Amino acid sequence: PQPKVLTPSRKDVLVVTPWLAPIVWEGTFNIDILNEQFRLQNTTIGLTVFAIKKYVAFLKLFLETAEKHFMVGHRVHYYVFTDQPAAVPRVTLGTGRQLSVLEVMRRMEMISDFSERRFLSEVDYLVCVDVDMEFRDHVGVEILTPLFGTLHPSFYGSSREAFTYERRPQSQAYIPKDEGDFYYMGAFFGGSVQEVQRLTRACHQAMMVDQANGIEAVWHDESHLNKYLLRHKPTKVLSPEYLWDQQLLGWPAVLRKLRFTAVP
Amino acid sequence: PQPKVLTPSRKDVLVVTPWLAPIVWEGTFNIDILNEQFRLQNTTIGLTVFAIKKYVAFLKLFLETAEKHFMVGHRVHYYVFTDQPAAVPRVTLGTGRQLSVLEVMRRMEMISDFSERRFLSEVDYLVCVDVDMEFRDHVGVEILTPLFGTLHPSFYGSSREAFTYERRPQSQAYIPKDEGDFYYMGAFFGGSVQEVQRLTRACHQAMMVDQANGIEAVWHDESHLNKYLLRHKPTKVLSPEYLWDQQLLGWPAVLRKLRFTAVP
Ligand SMILES: O=c1ccn([C@@H]2O[C@H](COP(=O)(O)OP(=O)(O)O)[C@@H](O)[C@H]2O)c(=O)[nH]1
Ligand SMILES: O=c1ccn([C@@H]2O[C@H](COP(=O)(O)OP(=O)(O)O)[C@@H](O)[C@H]2O)c(=O)[nH]1
Repeated sequence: PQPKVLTPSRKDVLVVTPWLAPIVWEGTFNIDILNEQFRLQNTTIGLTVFAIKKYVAFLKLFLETAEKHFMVGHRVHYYVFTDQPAAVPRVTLGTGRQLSVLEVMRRMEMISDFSERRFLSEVDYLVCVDVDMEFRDHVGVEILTPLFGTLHPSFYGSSREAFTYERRPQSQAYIPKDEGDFYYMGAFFGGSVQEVQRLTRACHQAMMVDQANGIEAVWHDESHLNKYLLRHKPTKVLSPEYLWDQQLLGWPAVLRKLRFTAVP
Repeated sequence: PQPKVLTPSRKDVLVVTPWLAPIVWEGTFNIDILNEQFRLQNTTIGLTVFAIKKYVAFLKLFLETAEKHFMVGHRVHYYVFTDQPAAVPRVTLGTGRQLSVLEVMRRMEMISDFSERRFLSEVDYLVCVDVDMEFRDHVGVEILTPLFGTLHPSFYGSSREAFTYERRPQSQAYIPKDEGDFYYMGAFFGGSVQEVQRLTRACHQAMMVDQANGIEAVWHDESHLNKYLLRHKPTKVLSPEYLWDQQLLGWPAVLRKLRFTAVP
């Protein structure tokens, strides 16, 4: 179809940030056009996931649903970080899709180390998510951009003084009470390999300083992620369609699709 | 202020294309944030303008108004292409701003040649406009992106079969009747130096082929510009606030600012 300049793509939600980064909601994008632009570059997407201790139990559904909904038609490489390589279930993968097992403050440190490895040279973007989740609907190249965060589903409706940023000024994650654009969740972020290198390195180095000063930020790496994305603004922001909990929050009308949701 | 996820930045216009490029309207951007991000990189903007024959008469107002409204606070280098160097008026410039005179199918060919010169090595973005115009209001770094076009003020409300694309299939500028996103005007386009190299080279090479085949596209380089931007989609699109004619079109309510307008 033809975009119509005089008709809003959505009349109920903000679809662009004040720094002109798209906020990704159903009805904002034509997936056919995006798929073509990304296929033209033979894009490869790395997906990182941690499954430590009892969390290995979530991988089977996480992977099977990824195969149905995540970047289908594109090249995908899953990187599973685990303390149990033998517990990784053997999930059949579509063509162009691969999985590697990496045996293991941790997430940022580890992604930062892995992100700098030469075997990542084929990969174009990295997407970093929680494992206690399942895909229910399309998650595709509409998310891909140099740097993106995701709105925490519990705060997208909130004002900034209510955001659980780190408020102690001795913490590297410190954000003053009248500062802040959005509250991003540490459960889904990513960007090009270079931007994810920069982000995870910055968060890891900041946390190290906090540790050397006897402070642990209130929400741990998520606090440092919010500090980083305040100072280095994401080039796309994912709407809560991309990170949801239907048991705790239902299915409000503003969410036309629930794409990637908590497992009960 | 704080962006509010549940409140549209505009309820009367489309603010993002179906490929997630921002469409730049007043109320979509916080200029303070954009100015800071661009100052952090010490951005230099080149502005190209042609003033041939009687058109040299428009430079004095074009330049004086540019100095009031165009990229103020950033580094700017005007490139005036003229058959009359002595007719270039001597306009006083703000700090960080410079002007060069270049003595002269033409616009694309010439920008393409100039855009590949090494003396452009300081410049980060190129903006290419008509000279029979004046700035009335802010035109700033909100436009800057790898590739942008501007909606032709006469067609932003139209359907695509009404767009004056080149319709003969022997022309390189050929666009089929059920294809097309927008009709862009050849009076205001730009992007990073590299994307403007690519665009002007493509349009110039396409026109050369049309000439070698005894065809002139209906709207000349604007036809080839539309063909190029159909196949290589702009990363921002400027709303008609950025290219207007108040004598012919008035001041409709959807235009909250008239930034860059035709001289009567
Ligand atoms: O014992 C654990 C605790 C956490 N995690 C990983 O760290 C993420 C964050 O924990 P939860 O998912 O427990 O955190 P929120 O994402 O903080 O609910 C999980 O998704 C897993 O990917 C893990 O693998 N094993
Ligand atoms: O004799 C001419 C004709 C055109 N132009 C340049 O080419 C642009 C396009 O012409 P007009 O402005 O006459 O074209 P539209 O932009 O086609 O009205 C002008 O803005 C000038 O920048 C010029 O300098 N001298």
